[PDB]
Amino acid sequence: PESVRYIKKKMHGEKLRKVEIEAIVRDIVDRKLRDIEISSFVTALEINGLDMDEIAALTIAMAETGDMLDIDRKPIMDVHSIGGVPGNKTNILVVPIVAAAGLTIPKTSSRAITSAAGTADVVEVFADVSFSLDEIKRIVEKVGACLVWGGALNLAPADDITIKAERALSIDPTGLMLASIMSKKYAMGSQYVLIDIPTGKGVKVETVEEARSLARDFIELGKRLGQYVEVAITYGGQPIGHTVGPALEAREALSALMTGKGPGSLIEKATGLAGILLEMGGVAPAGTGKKMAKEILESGKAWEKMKEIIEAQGGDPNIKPEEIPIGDKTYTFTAATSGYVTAIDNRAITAIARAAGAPEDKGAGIELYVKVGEKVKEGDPLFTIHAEHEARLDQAIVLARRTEPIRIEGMVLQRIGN
Amino acid sequence: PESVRYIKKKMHGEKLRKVEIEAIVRDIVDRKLRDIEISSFVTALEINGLDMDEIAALTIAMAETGDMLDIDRKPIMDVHSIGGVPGNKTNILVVPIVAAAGLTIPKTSSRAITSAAGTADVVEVFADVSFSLDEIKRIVEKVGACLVWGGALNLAPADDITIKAERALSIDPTGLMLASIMSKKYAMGSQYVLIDIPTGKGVKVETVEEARSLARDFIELGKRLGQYVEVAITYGGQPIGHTVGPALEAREALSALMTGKGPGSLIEKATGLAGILLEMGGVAPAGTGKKMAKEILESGKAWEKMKEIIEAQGGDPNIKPEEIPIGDKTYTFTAATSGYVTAIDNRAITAIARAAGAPEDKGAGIELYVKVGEKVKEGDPLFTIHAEHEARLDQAIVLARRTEPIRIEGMVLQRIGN
Repeated sequence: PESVRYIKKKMHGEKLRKVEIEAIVRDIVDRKLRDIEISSFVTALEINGLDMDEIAALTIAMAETGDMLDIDRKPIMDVHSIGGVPGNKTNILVVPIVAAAGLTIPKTSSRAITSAAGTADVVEVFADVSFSLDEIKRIVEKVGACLVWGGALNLAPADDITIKAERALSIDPTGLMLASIMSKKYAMGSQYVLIDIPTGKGVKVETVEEARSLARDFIELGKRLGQYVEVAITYGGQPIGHTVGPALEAREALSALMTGKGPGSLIEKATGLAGILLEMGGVAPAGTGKKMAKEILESGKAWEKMKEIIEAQGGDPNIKPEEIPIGDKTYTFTAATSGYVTAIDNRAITAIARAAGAPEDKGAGIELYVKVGEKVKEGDPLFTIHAEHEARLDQAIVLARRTEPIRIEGMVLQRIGN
Repeated sequence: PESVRYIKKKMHGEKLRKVEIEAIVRDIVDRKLRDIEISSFVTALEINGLDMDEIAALTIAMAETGDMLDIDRKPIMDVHSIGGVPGNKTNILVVPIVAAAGLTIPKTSSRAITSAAGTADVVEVFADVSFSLDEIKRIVEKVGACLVWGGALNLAPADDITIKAERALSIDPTGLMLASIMSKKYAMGSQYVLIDIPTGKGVKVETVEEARSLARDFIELGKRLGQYVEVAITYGGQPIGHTVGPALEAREALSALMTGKGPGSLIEKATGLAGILLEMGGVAPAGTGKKMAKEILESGKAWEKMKEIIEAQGGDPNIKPEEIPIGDKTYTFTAATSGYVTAIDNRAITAIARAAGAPEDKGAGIELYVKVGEKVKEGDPLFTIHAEHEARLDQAIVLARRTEPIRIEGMVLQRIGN
């Protein structure tokens, strides 16, 4: 394919006309470009880069090449998370919180390549997560919002083919990222978009300053697509909630929603994100956003809204979270020395959890009885590990020991000279 | 004064014979060398410094040309803190805790110009600060422990004079510092000593790595002093205890003593600190130090030992901590926004607390209702300002407002895009 010639142009660092970008994406989509080529193009991007014009062309080119939906209700509203913080079951609260206002939010998520549990997986536990794109329009119009697995439908297909190349080469050039995150939003073609970023260490974007740099890229890019976007910088110090893994995250999520009372990380993050959406939506005036969500969630209206979603999904609406399954095999870690918790390491926790088999096995996961800065005395449980297989529970345990995810410290950090 | 001849040598970087060090000190104590020379000499050290041999020779010399004490009881135990943390009334708990073991423990404290409240200052509130060098031996033998103001005694008088230059020049050279801290302890000729090095930001020693280097320096020099010394790095991240200012700390410190139950920050540190000494003392076998200390305080033996001291001090044991006086007029800060406290600035509080004018007014001070990692709903008290007189309090408040000493944050750290 002559499409290659354009790829070579990038190799030499040249900018790409929309005509050139489309041809490549077009060929990528038609399976006229095999793995060898996508890899080279991908490698070129990391090396040479894309200036903004190219990215916007790419997002559009990538998106336009995939099925798109138009929702009668408007304006469309969407929430996406850069991610990287374990135990992020929040998005689930927000859609319901956002939806009850009656604004329209069709939320699509993907099973996670590197997370213990994909947002999709968490939903799957208590509801169906795959539907035809046509099926999706109905749910949203009828119920006004939805949670569905993004992958089991074709959008921004070029991206899917593309991802394999990055992971194999273990690289995520930014331009490709913005295109993938944004274009898929475009296919849904939502008008107002909010992007959430977890910031800290053990997070995808460790540095806030880097995080700020992303928003500009995200917001500015939205303009190119004429989408109103807002970036939210989020605390990423500890995994949100005390539950990691799909069964656990789900339990944690529904219970908060139903009760309207939850761990601060979940409730606070979700409400805050939700509020921004409402302001963008115009339901709530600037500065009143946190209030409407707490009231909305607090009201229990939100739980009720969620029920419609569960019902559309095929999950029984009534279901009592407390009755959800968890793996029979479990081990719990007593604290080694009395003190306070200096730190919790997210990268490790996910890893400890994935070892247990999440997300392939829904039951497996981790539950934390503690939060950073919580005082401890010897024997307080730091976390509980759930697995559906003995072999995994054991394998996870090895990791738990090496990793030392929960770090406990005392006033005397170290003693010198004996 | 030929002492200058030796001083000039330091300018040329030559090492100093003990006589040279001795002579300079001899002149300084004698008042032979006035301010120009002291500063000049002091200046050379920062620029050139001293190898341990010099630091050792100097330490004694400053020490020898000063009153010294010999104690019948043995071994001699002294606990000293580098400082920089606020509210560190912790030594108070440790001294009494140490005494019950009955191991000997003479204590010298000097009110700190920089610090809001001197340990000497807090002890003074419930007792009398100053005693004759001769009296202390008497006091020490009867109870085996004492709290006194180092300042009345003519110790390392060489030390006092050099300090004006340091503060005046705003430089603290390490070699002189060890000497000032060490020489005085040596004059007591204390057999065993321990070093506390609050580590964090806003502390005198910001970084742990810095602390380790000192310890080698601190413990290593002690050998020259044929002194067994152990240095313990300690957590300086936030104020120790929740009371700042002499009276408040006093109320806090004593109550902790009577109760055996107190704010975690102080009790754990004091107890932990005590252990090194007991273990160091040998009363308790290694690793048993923290435990024995906890029990001793819990037993309530420590408060009583504390009881003996007030009597020796002229303080009254029947004394009821609650009835200690406090500033008549108070102002406190409600939380600006709902959230979880992210950090507390120690440097800021002291200035804020000093603004109330402590330690000139014992009554003035700061009491904190919240500590880091503590979720705060909007309107929760962060701290409370106590002052004897208003002009200061307003002055204090004004200072507080600029500083924003207590910081509260949310999951959405920052919002971009409006």
